[PDB]
Amino acid sequence: SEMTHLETNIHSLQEHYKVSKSVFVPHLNQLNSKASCTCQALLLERMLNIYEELFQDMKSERKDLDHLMDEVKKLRGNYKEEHKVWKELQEMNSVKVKNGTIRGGALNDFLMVFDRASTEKH
Amino acid sequence: KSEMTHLETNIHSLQEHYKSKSVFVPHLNQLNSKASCTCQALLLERMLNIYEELFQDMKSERKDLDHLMDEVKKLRGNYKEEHKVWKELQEMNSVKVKNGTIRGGALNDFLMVFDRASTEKH
Repeated sequence: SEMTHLETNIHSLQEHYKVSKSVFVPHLNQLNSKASCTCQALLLERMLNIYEELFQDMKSERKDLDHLMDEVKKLRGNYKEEHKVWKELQEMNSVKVKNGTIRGGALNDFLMVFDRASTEKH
Repeated sequence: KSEMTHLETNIHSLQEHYKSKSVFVPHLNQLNSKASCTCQALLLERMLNIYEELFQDMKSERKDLDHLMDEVKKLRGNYKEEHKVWKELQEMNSVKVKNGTIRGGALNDFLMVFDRASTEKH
């Protein structure tokens, strides 16, 4: 009922900013495959990523550092999906908001994004 | 079995070479409070944040844009925890790997991080 109002705003907006491109639907298309991924695990995955870079930075500047980086690499083998989510977040966060194609793609995809985001929270 | 022992030895001998502070334990201290947070919701929260910025950037360059930003703000009301996780990820991911205090803090915090990251996947 609110949805009709939103449909009207998107249409009239696309008329003034002249089928379509898509920017967020490709992210929505990979969302169910992420049903398992938790935020706790994504925070832990960031920390392991930082330890790999740290252990590497220390190395260039040792049986210790070597065994630690090896166990971190082994363990991050278990956090491949968490890592992908993070690269997806970074990818979305990178996007040029002031670009026509992204504007267009974004307007096309708004109601899909808004609908899925509403469902998420009941 | 004697594997965590191995890791303890590597960190100790490494801290001997690099002569506590804490950088990641404060993030571990807020991990259980994130038990609810899913990756699906964190991806959707990124999208809603970018729609708000987009609608704003379009404004400076309208009943339409205003009603849309209002519905996005209303819905992001439901995603405050998701937003905080994202800011936490960004903040952690920024931290200066080539700094002594962070090096020291990071070595102090490694086994706690590694233990919690191991039990996440068992």
